[PDB]
Amino acid sequence: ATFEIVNRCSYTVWAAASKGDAALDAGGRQLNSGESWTINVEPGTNGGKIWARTDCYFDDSGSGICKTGDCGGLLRCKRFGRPPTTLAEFSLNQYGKDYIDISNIKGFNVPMDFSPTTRGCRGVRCAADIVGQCPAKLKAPGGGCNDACTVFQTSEYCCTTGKCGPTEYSRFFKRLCPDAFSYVLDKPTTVTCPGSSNYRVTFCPT
Ligand SMILES: [K+]
Ligand SMILES: [K+]
Ligand SMILES: [K+]
Ligand SMILES: [K+]
Repeated sequence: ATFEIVNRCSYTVWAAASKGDAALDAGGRQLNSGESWTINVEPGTNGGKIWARTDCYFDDSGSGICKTGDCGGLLRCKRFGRPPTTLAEFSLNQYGKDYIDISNIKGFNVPMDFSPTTRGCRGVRCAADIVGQCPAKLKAPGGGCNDACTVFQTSEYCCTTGKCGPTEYSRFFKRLCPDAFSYVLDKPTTVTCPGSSNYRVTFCPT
């Protein structure tokens, strides 16, 4: 499966792609404003994520830091990113279909559209100004809008028991972005696509 990753932001981002225990494709690349990067993701990939990182510095070797979504200081992510991170999430070729969503469960850093480039399902989008409207207690000094689990580390925000309800904080995310997961047990906003669909992730789509 191909994913075209497109940075429409006025600022540089460092795209990242991982399934948590490994890179997808090269795992990360710089995208200047306007640039497109196409990756190939193995069929059957389960629990993959794509995200943007902001304000990154890398050396020679591909090692450094980012202020949002840093993945163990690698340019080329092999692991998931440090919140806050708006997340494009996908599982491919799961009993005949693909499943995509956007999640704010790990907070929000960059607005995003995640859409098929092939037939037979809708895209999803979270492109509201969550960072600008972020509740004060969730603002990350580093940049972005943290989720409540990240900030407060409670069973209720993190849904540790698998028992949790929506919260004042999750409802903020949901209000701004109805079509993205706002907490672990949110009413799913997952879209079913044909197996082996292809996709475009667009940062700052509007
Ligand atoms: K169709
Ligand atoms: K869309
Ligand atoms: K709400
Ligand atoms: K779910």
